[PDB]
Amino acid sequence: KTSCPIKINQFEGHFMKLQADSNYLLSKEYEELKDVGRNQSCDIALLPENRGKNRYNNILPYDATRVKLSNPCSDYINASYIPGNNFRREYIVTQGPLPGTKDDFWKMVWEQNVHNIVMVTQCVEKGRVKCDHYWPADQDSLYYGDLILQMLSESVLPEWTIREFKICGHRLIRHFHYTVWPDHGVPETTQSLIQFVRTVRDYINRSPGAGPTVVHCSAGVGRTGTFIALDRILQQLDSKDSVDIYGAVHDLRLHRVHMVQTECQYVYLHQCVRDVLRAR
Ligand SMILES: CCc1ccc(NS(=O)(=O)O)cc1
Ligand SMILES: [Cl-]
Repeated sequence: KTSCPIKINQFEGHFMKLQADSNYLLSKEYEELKDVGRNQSCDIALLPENRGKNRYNNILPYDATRVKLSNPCSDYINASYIPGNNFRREYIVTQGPLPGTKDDFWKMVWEQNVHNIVMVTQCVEKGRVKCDHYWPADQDSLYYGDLILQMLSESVLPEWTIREFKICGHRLIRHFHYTVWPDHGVPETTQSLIQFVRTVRDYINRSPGAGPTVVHCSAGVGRTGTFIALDRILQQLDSKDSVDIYGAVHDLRLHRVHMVQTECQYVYLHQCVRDVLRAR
């Protein structure tokens, strides 16, 4: 079972059924997803030479779907290709860059022709480090390996910040930083992330020639996976007679471990779809 498409006119009642008896059926469904993709190895990520390149020793890309750097395991980064609604390498998902891997991160961005980066963690959350600050921070410039990055602009809004960089190897990169998503949790409202996703999707659509969209949080699984699932399902709502949350999360899990990492995130995806449909 790899799919559970729900007619739009039936979604409200479907989600109610899932929610009944303290989420009995929802939990059952989410538990199934936890077995998806589990037959796959992560041998490369486990090589001694790569140990320092992983933020979490237990969050590693599958060998089958990892992103390779050009060029020993100088080819290694903790990142995975993820299909979307539209094509098979629609996203690259990655961990929050480390001080010692941010040059690798930018090399990947360059080599993969990335124009858009989505960041859904803060660098520090409740005093715990989640992500290195890996960009130049005030209209200035810094080297990252063989590349130079320069900030062109920064627009701060209450729930996200959008930055534009030039990268020289001069491509323009947009960086979409959602700043109000607690780790292992969900945003305070469906409205907030729905708007953020629609905004990013608008920019993606306006990015002719772009490679994959990079999406990351801290581990590159929970908040990242929820973002991608919501991006996919919102497109389904706009273009199709049905919506397949289970199928989206299934497909994510085939490609990287733990995608959509808590049950409350899975619930939140349903609440988002329910709220969009109520408004429509
Ligand atoms: C314990 C490793 C771990 C840390 C953080 C997360 N959440 S996140 O993927 O949303 O950053 C998931 C897993
Ligand atoms: Cl890799």
